[PDB]
Amino acid sequence: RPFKQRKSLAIRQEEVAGIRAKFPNKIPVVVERYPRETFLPPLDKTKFLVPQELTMTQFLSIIRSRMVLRATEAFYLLVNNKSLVSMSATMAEIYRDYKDEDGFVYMTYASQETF
Repeated sequence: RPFKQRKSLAIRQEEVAGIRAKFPNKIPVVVERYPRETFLPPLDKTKFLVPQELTMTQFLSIIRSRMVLRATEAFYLLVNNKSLVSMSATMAEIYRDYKDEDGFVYMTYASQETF
């Protein structure tokens, strides 16, 4: 039920190819709730097409705005569910350094997580 389970690699790469053509100024991000989260609500969508200049800090607020319940609680946003990245980085910086082989960049949100 993670996105990478629901769609094959070739299907995901084809989706990014169309996104890159139609939305060339945007960064394609897949944001998913950490599968073990008990507090924060799910979002009402998975794919965000965000400006290149938007910061991680700003993006947090966009993700919060898409939660099905308006929870104000802090949460972490983990790139590949494993990299805590600079919160002043832009979405183009994060895409350049952390995009998946499929062409999306993946982030998981959690209110707590142990590695």
